Amino acid sequence: HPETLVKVKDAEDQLGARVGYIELDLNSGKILESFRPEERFPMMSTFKVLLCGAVLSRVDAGQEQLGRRIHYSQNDLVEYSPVTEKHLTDGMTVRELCSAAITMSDNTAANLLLTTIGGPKELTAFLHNMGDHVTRLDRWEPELNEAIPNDERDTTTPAAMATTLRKLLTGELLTLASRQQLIDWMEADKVAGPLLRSCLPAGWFIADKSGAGERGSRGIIAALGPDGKPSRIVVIYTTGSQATMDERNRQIAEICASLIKHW
Repeated sequence: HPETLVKVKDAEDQLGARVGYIELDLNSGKILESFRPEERFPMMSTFKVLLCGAVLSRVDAGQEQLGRRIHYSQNDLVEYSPVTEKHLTDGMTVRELCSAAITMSDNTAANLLLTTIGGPKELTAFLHNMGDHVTRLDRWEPELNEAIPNDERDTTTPAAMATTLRKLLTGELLTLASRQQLIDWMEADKVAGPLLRSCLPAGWFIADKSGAGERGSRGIIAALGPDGKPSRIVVIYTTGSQATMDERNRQIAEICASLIKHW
């Protein structure tokens, strides 16, 4: 809807930064709205959904098991590890690591998962072989959140991300069991409260994954819809601003308000 684009334009003016926006119909796959669809933005934590999608792909092929237990040590813990820092002794299963990586955005969990698939290169290789020749991951946590201007490392485009996410959640790649698991994790998101979820009316379905980083970086991907059922994928990115966390969240609030209003 045009008014939603106005909210995005208002956001660019008041934040002093670029904003990426894609509105994608989950049923048909037709884009309903776009803003800077072919420009690159830092993925930040949003890649973690893609990461666990690759892991689940290995689960389907029998190359990985969700119940497989992994142990690690103190020297594996990086910044922000709210879940993994509490299981140094008992370790964690692969299923728990993806749960921690998506719902709590655990960084160490993300790194351990990247080890299971063979690093950022293999995640990129996975995305390449499923049709996404655009999205790329180059570094580990937390260096991937650097968000240096004009740096293409660890970046996606709003169009590439939205189409890729659709293939994971409602495509032919994963099994029905794996598709359901991935969107179950996203629905249990704990760290995206004051964003899209804050805008939604009662009874709405939402499965999302937020993002934040350096140099006014912020992002979010989501699969949502009214009547307790997902009907649309929304991708929002922004970078380069010097605005605080609160104002960046407020712009997403304003954009979301128009999105739901003109649903």
